[PDB]
Amino acid sequence: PPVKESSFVEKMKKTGRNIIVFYGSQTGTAEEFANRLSKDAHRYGMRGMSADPEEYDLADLSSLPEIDKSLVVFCMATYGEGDPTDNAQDFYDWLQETDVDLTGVKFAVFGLGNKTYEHFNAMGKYVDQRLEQLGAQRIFELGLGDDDGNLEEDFITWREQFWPAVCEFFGVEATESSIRQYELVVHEDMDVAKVYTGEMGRLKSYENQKPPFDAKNPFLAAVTANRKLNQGTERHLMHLELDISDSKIRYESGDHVAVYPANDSALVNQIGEILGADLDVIMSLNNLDEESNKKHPFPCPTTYRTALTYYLDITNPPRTNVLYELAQYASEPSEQEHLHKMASSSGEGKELYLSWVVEARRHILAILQDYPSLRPPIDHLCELLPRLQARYYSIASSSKVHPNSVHICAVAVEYEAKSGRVNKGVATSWLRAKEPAGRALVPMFVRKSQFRLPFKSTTPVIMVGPGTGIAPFMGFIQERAWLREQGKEVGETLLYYGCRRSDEDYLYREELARFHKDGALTQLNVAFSREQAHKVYVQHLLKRDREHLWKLIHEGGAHIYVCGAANMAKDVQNTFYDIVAEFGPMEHTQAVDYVKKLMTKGRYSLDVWS
Ligand SMILES: Cc1cc2nc3c(=O)[nH]c(=O)nc-3n(C[C@H](O)[C@H](O)[C@H](O)COP(=O)(O)OP(=O)(O)OC[C@H]3O[C@@H](n4cnc5c(N)ncnc54)[C@H](O)[C@@H]3O)c2cc1C
Ligand SMILES: Cc1cc2nc3c(=O)[nH]c(=O)nc-3n(C[C@H](O)[C@H](O)[C@H](O)COP(=O)(O)O)c2cc1C
Ligand SMILES: Nc1ncnc2c1ncn2[C@@H]1O[C@H](CO)[C@@H](O)[C@H]1OP(=O)(O)O
Repeated sequence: PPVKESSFVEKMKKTGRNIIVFYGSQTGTAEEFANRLSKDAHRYGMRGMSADPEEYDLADLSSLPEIDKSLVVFCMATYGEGDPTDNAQDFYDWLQETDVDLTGVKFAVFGLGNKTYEHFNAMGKYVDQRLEQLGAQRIFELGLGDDDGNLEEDFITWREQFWPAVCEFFGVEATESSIRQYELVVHEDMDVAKVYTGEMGRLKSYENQKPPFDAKNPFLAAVTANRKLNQGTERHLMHLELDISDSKIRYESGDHVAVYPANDSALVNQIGEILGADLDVIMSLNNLDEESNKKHPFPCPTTYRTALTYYLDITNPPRTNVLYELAQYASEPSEQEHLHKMASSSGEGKELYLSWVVEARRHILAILQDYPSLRPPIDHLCELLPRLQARYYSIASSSKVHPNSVHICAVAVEYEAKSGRVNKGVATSWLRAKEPAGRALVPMFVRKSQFRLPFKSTTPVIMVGPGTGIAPFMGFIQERAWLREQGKEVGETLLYYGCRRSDEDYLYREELARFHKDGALTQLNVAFSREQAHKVYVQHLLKRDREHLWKLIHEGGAHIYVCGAANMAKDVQNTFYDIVAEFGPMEHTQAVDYVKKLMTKGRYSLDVWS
């Protein structure tokens, strides 16, 4: 519970703003859109601002009508089980319990979601419906951006109709030109001590480690083990062990660990080199809006090298607004036109953006090379690029067995992009290079989750996790094996695992063998998808054991667990539908419902990513 800021409406009256855009973001996307809509206001004769709903008290909404033509927009993303982002929790809870009258309040909502999840854009739908219930009036249709297809285009399309509608309603009109959020200040005699070198929180935070640790103050865990898990060479699957000794950090199997990686130093040098810039200049980007709490786009003062290395996203396909602001720096007319046309909501521009940038997975350097006429000043490129995000990983260990260590199970990302070059995953390439024992350190923190073992050690457990999904279950199994070692009475523990071949990527083959032999694993059912002509998937095994699984489900009150990358989860879900439908019996419909009831009742947990 942080100390809230004073009334945002009052802050709006002072700074002469009529529109405010809050963001429910966790990975930074929502925030990105919020900031974009906020600036937009200016091109329509209005002034706006974006804000973190956590730092404010949304009850002040009822005072928004005090401002003429005032308007409020919410860019909210959803997380696991249609839940709000951590930073939208206060607002969510408030909407639930409040009875405040929002008469005269004009609002609009854009939801960031992903059609593959159960509760698609639940947060958005809820905010949009709740505000109308409290008596506020919708000024524009609810937006349903789908990250499965292309969220960016969903935002453009929505946005392209949003502003005209706002103008129409408030009787305003168009006016643009390039505007910078920050101002460059080159520091010359800057004492080193006052220069950020990659820390996230306070100056020298990574060196002077003082608890508690978290996203703002990550703990640098030393890598004590980094081994290759797969036997073959098709891909690289590694096992890392981070030592959290004296971190006073607690965790449970099923939780996630987040890490702050470093971009590929050569990729960084090249961006600098090709821009003809000196990545070693010490500078600061100071907000030209002396009112905003966001003093800088990222920790300052610091160097461009450090910025591009630890604070900036330099590998993900740039969004239309970035390519739009950059077109101004392409001396070649044709290249300026393409970059400029990227933000179209249809036609050749949209197509070009979709295939040549997105489908092509062209990162910022690639575009600079494939458009040699584009040479933006380094300082402006840093204001435009998004913030490098922490990457999450399901802890592959139990604290009951490994309280001072956090395990990670991951497959290094490296692929051939249609863009012509070989793209490398940021966090994984970085993790792969971490050699134990010059102490390989990894800035990280733990995030609690709702993917947990059952409370009663007797409850049956069904773990479905193909490929790397086997990650959280390695901790589950250790812990369960541990419960049997501690004389506790443990119910059946079944693992439904999958890989291509037992001689290629059969993860933890030995360990898993140990547990089965010692009885920790009641069943070790493994589906090798490529050892025969047809695919043998984990769900094929669930179908095979329908009779038994049903007995554990319907009578043993067993808990179902699904992990993996993200199509797979759906298949597994339908298999459970058909299992229940045949053994109930019952229609497909009452089956889907049965399995759905199990999810709400906490007996079917999901942990799928990307
Ligand atoms: C909750 C949660 C738990 C997770 N748990 C784990 C885990 O336990 N183990 C694990 O291995 N991962 C896990 N992840 C995934 C992890 O967070 C990262 O997404 C993954 O490690 C890749 O990150 P990176 O920085 O290495 O690569 P990035 O730089 O993040 O690149 C990732 C992007 O590469 C692109 N890409 C990948 N392959 C291709 C391709 N061949 N063609 C075109 N584009 C492609 C995709 O857009 C993908 O999003 C989890 C994710 C979440 C959210
Ligand atoms: C762990 C996790 C859980 C998610 N759960 C949901 C969900 O329940 N419903 C949904 O529509 N989208 C879900 N998504 C997708 C996000 O809503 C979507 O990627 C959004 O663009 C993220 O925005 P942000 O970067 O601003 O947080 C999830 C993503 C992750 C990583
Ligand atoms: N739809 C699906 N359902 C269950 N497993 C799947 C799946 N699609 C792929 N897999 C398997 O997930 C495992 C880890 O990536 C691999 O064995 C992969 O098999 P495949 O690669 O031969 O299709």
